[PDB]
Amino acid sequence: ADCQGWLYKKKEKGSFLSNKWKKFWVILKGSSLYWYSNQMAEKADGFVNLPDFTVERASECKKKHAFKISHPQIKTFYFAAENVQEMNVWLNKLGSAVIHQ
Repeated sequence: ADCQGWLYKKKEKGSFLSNKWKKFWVILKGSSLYWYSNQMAEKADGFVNLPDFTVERASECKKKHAFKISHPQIKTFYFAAENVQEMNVWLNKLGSAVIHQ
C-alpha cells in the first residue's frame, strides 16, 4: 500500500453543513482507492480508479480537514482526516495517483 489510514466519508447527497460522516479504513494502492468498514474486512465497501480525477481541499465542508476527489463520468467524493498532518499525506499521495501516461 502507498498510503493507509482512517478517513471520514460524507454520505452521498448529504449537506456540506453536516458533521455526521461515517469513518472507514482507507487504502491507496497504485491508482486505485479502497474503503473498508474496519481493518479486518476482507472485502471493501467501495473503490474508485483514480486516473483523470481531480484532488482539492474542501473548505466548503463544515467537517474539518476535508478534501474532494471528482470525475465527470463517475462521481464526486468528500473525505476528511483527523488532523492537518494526515490530510497533507493524503493530498501528497492522491495528487500523484491521478497522473498517468
